[PDB]
Amino acid sequence: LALSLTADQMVSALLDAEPPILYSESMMGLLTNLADRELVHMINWAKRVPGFVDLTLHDQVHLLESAWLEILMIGLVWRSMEHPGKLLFAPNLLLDRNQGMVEIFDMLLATSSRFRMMNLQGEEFVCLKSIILLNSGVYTFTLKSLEEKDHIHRVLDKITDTLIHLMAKAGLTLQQQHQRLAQLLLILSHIRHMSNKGMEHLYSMKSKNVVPSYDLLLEMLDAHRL
Amino acid sequence: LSLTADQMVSALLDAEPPILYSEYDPTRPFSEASMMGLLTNLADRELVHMINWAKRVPGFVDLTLHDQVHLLESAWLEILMIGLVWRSMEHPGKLLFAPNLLLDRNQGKSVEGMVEIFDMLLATSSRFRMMNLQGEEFVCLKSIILLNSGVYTFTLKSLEEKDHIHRVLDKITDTLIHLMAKAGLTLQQQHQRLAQLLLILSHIRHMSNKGMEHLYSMKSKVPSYDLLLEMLDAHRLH
Ligand SMILES: CNCCOc1ccc([C@@H]2c3ccc(O)cc3CC3(CC3)N2C(=O)c2ccccc2)cc1
Ligand SMILES: CNCCOc1ccc([C@@H]2c3ccc(O)cc3CC3(CC3)N2C(=O)c2ccccc2)cc1
Repeated sequence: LALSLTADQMVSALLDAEPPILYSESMMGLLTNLADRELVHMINWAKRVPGFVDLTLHDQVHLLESAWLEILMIGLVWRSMEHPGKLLFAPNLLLDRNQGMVEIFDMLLATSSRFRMMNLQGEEFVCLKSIILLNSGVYTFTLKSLEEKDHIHRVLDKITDTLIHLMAKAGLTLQQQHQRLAQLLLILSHIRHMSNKGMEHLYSMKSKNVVPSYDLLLEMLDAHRL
Repeated sequence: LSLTADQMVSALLDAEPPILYSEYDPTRPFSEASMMGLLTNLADRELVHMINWAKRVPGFVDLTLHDQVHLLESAWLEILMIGLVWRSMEHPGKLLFAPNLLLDRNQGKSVEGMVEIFDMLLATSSRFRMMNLQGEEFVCLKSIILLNSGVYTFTLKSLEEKDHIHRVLDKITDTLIHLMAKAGLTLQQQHQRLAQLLLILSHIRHMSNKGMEHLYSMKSKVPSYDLLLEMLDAHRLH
């Protein structure tokens, strides 16, 4: 029944689901602590993305495993759009590139500058986040699994429809619509690249719970009791 | 920037590199021990053609040589992989590295970390199959990889280059949409398919980063920036 929402309904649901902005509480201890607290809010947000909770819990966890760092990154880029040259990790934690860290830092700044140049809108941003959640694990998962992937692709199609709808209501021509859609989805591959480097770094720590476990994510999802 | 969509597709089709073979060296028969050497030599020969292909992607040679090399340094493995996936599309469960080098997953299990990447490639091939990806779409996607993968990791000249690259990417988008419009897809089907194709590029980037990790774990003597520049920096004496 999530696949029966109108585009306007999809947008409203996604705007209403947005997580709060957290505050920060060693720069790296601070950033780890912030990320760890944001994760919980991200899960609550994921559960409100239309179509997401129709998946099995097992598949919801896999999608969160694959997507969470990309989702933290795109949130950071969004918060940082109005702060050229700086990254707004939290309202009390604005860092510039002077504060292997600088490479990712510079890439995030470039992404934030690209969003600024494009005049990325909030309604577009929340569609892009939902695409990351559904797309980032869809290629790295039986009859049941195939049905799940099929559902994922149907939801992704509806989000594409919603993005085009937003662009059309903003007065873009059909050409500008498809050009903008393409520009936004190409940025997602850069966001994937940044996440890949950060995940490589986390795994290299060989430290039990630095990468959120399946069990931790599952606990956060707070499964029904029946 | 002046080309029509039809002329863009024709240029990209005309620029396509050939399908290369693995060596037929009777002194070097295929085995698990020789496999990496055969695959490295194949990749090395493909890279030479890839350089000459890139120079034929409309808009690419308008860039500085320095920026051309950066784009190739950032894209070459993705381009090698998407070509592999394309060659494998019609062979479920196999990777067609060359017509005489068709491997299955159990042959992948020879090396550490190789089967994981192998399965990601197979999944991409399966997705191409499900979408019934067309050759004209494939050549558009490969050019997008070339222009997009390095554009976010690059002065007034740099601003002009990035503007140019974004204009060329926009023309390839127009070209992809035109291919689907000519075929008869509805507008809704056109936007849905464009998005489906472009989302696959995130997966290809992911695979490229895993593959880079794997190649570096080989501890052999990856094309360097200096090496790619030597290859792209052609003279005009021919
Ligand atoms: C999950 N438990 C284990 C910790 O994983 C962590 C996850 C994220 C981060 C932060 C963080 C925090 C909040 C945010 O909203 C976004 C980010 C982004 C990020 C990865 C880019 N990061 C950094 O520090 C960073 C690194 C190098 C260059 C610039 C920034 C820290 C640790
Ligand atoms: C570039 N200079 C030095 C060469 O580095 C090389 C570049 C490419 C490869 C092959 C190769 C060859 C041709 C092709 O078209 C594609 C590929 C794909 C690939 C990169 C993923 N590869 C592997 O073996 C591999 C590994 C794990 C899983 C599956 C495949 C070997 C070495």
